[PDB]
Amino acid sequence: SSVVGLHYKIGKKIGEGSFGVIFEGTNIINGVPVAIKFEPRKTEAPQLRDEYRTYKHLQGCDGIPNAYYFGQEGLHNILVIDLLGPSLEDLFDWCGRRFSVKTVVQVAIQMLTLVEEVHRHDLIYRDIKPDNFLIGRRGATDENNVHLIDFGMAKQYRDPRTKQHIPYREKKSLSGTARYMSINTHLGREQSRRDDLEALGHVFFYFLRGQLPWQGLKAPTNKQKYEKIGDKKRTTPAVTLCDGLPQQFAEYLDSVRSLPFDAEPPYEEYRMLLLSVLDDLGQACDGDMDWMHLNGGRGWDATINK
Ligand SMILES: [Cl-]
Repeated sequence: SSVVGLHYKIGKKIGEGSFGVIFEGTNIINGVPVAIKFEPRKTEAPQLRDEYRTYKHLQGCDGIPNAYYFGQEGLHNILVIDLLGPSLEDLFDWCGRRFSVKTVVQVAIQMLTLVEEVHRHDLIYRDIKPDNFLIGRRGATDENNVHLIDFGMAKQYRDPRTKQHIPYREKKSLSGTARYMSINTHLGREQSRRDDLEALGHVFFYFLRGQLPWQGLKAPTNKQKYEKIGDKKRTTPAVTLCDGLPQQFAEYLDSVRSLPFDAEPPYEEYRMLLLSVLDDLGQACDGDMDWMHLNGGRGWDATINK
């Protein structure tokens, strides 16, 4: 039968692999587009139901999609959420694998705002990467605004009522993708708010430079490869990353790398820091992004770009 969750008809597939399947969908009551996340029921990595709960806790926060339904159907588990646009990694590719300073600053402060609100709801993200930051859809009011999806690695870092930080521990298994993960994550340390921020600084340099100096490294195994990547992150000073770039980005990475384990980061201080880049270069934070000039001004095309 075409319809799951009583009201959500399944359309084209937009992703397959370990995430069971992800589909396009439409609400059969109002026609609004949704994304249908299927997950095999009896599997060794059950994660969807908690991702639905996380969306419900973060419900209403701007930039976080709504969760409309979760339940059992067949031998699959379904999460229906707002369908959104391409990831920042997609637009990165289409923009020639480089964002200009204006776009990076504007995108950064929205990522700082999203992650902040996540922290306000007592959770750390722990999977920061450009592939999990999506823009809206054509014609929508939030078309070129940054969103945050995929919360399967979100963990509670403080008690919601007492606001008391989790204990510091070590010797944990390496969590996330090695290109953006913080240095503390490489060393197997318990993550916190600071690590979500340090991973953003890595993403910011990845947008500005088009690559990171610890990409394309070789090693016999993945354990040794993750260590070589972690090794160059500590060998490479923030100023060398920021070569020919506004030093506020090096200043940002250094300041969040120095944050104590339980310290609350000065989010607005970081946003003002990156905003002062635009004042230094005589630019305005008006919302104009690089991808809004693709294809002659049209935007991004489904079969040329992707
Ligand atoms: Cl090994």
